[PDB]
Amino acid sequence: MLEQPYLDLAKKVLDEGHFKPDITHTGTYSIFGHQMRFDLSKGFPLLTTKKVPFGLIKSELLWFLHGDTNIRFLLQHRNHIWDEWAFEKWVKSDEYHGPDMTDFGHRSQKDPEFAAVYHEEMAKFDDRVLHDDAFAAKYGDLGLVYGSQWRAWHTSKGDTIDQLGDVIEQIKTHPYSRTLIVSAWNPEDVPTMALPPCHTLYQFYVNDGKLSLQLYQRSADIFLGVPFNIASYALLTHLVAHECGLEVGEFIHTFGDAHLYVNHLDQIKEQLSRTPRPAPTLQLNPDKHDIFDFDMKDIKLLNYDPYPAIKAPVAV
Amino acid sequence: MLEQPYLDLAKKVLDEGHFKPDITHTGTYSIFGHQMRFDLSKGFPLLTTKKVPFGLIKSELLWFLHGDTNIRFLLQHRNHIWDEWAFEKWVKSDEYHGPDMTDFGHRSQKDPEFAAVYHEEMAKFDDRVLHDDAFAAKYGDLGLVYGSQWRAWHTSKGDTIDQLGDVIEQIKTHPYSRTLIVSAWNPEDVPTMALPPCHTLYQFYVNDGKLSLQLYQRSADIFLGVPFNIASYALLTHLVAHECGLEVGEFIHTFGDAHLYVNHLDQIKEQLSRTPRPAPTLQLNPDKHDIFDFDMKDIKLLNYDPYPAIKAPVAV
Ligand SMILES: O=c1ccn([C@H]2C[C@H](O)[C@@H](COP(=O)(O)O)O2)c(=O)[nH]1
Ligand SMILES: O=c1ccn([C@H]2C[C@H](O)[C@@H](COP(=O)(O)O)O2)c(=O)[nH]1
Ligand SMILES: [K+]
Ligand SMILES: [K+]
Repeated sequence: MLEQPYLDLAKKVLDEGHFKPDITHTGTYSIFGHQMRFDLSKGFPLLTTKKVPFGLIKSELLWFLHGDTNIRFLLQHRNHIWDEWAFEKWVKSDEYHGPDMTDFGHRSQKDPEFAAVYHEEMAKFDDRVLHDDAFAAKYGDLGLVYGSQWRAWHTSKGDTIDQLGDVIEQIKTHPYSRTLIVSAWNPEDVPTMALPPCHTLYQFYVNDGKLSLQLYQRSADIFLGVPFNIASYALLTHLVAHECGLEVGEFIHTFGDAHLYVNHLDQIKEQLSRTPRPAPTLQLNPDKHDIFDFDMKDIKLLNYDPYPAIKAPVAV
Repeated sequence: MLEQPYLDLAKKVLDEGHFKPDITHTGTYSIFGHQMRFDLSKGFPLLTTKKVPFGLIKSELLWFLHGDTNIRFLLQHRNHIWDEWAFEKWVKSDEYHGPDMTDFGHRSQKDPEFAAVYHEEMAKFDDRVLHDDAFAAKYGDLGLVYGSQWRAWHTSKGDTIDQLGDVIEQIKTHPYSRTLIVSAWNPEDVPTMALPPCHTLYQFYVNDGKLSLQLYQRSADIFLGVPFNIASYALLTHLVAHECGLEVGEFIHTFGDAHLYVNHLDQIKEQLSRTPRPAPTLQLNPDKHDIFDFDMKDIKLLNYDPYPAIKAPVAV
């Protein structure tokens, strides 16, 4: 089965990952240096042993594609993946007139009462971003995110580089180029960033008219993050291949530090007892080919019949 | 004694059940409309007048709980309860290259030679499911079983409903809800199903911090099926109450057509001559509370000292 590589990764970490403590000491078992590969000709690698909200990866990807870095687009599609990073700034500012909200993501978990005040301040925030263009342009704009790194890489000459756009062009004119790389790691920004890019860089490759992609991920949460990550870049490979008129190749996922948070031990073990089902099939709108102008309705997934969703504590 | 209700049921059917013929005419004595109730505060209702393999009900329940519908999990725990339903499809297919196997469950009993060929084809099948992920995903998946009905009820909108999960949530937030019901009867599937759900539906109820459960069973084999059925739902009541932090209430078993196969007449009479012993006590792992991630070791039974096991012909 297609998802086997991910299940194998889980096993290896379980019985070979060594205990390493991270910033918050949730605790992790980890390995360093790993590579899985998925053949997109067999099916889309969306985990079947656990339901994964594809809508969330579809809108988040489009968000990056448009070179957007403003939360508003996400909220318009009910995608609250990036909220806390934006909300963080709204709290740590001059106009914020409310409860402390300091260490919210942590205090909430350790307090069923704070989880409510925080839940509301967040709700109000999301609303203001959704209707106050000025508030949106100020607290909704994340600035340095994948959308701007991929498509608005700032140069020392005050200009902007559309890395993705250019590479898709180089794919069409120079298919056998060994320099078809998009990077999200900028040394001058990384040391100030709240969250330096996890998905450091990716390289495209063409052969026999098939397009493959390799992704180097410097850090990965195996239980929570990876299932989203696999689908995201498997989707990109399909889209970029749609625009370039190529047939799908392989998705190679390379890992630096792949870890399993000690608090997700039983959820993963449970998932492992599950037997994979046949993979779903993706279907991209044939009439539209400018992937930059793609919409939610343009990407269609089929025959995805997963197991129940597993609930786990987002380590922090 | 706790199990008395079951013994009373046996008596009533013996001297009041009327002869009704079923599909295969094994023959049955039956009544329609019956209700027994067990107070789980007195002990776990596992029959003592006849040894019942608790391991089988424990793994079969967990199987449902995980929303699993693939035989493989069962075999991994030596549970061959669901085999024949899966094996049936393996035989009635295109890849099957072996003996007829038609009407196997019947021909076997009427032929000590077929019971051997069938016994082997079955053995090979169980092995392939245990090691061939592709074979497992194809012939091991039962599809419409309690695991998927309870936790993956398919909607007309191509989505899935986690009935159990949602109800456990409603129990925690709305304890006095009169709509805490999980149903396994879907009118659009029932007419095609090989075996429409026996355990039609069950309702939870909270009062005085105690959780009770009522189970409506449309059909029940009194000698063979019922002892397994009582324990199964008495176990569920304990688990769901463990997650919800409630104390145990009662298990109410409601029957539609409760029958005794004419071929089990002497085995039940024999069992009736037996005097019940004190009921065993259940003990759930205190550290783990997410019943969906429970394991065989998490559920412990104590002081179960039954009489010898009674052997009877599984009517077919
Ligand atoms: O889509 C994502 C985003 C993040 N991470 C995880 C990796 C780490 O668990 C944490 C980031 O920690 P640092 O590497 O920044 O220290 O988030 C993923 O696996 N997938
Ligand atoms: O755990 C179970 C499963 C099935 N049955 C019995 C009820 C009937 O004897 C037979 C099903 O017959 P129908 O109701 O489908 O016709 O299996 C039980 O009592 N307990
Ligand atoms: K770089
Ligand atoms: K129903």
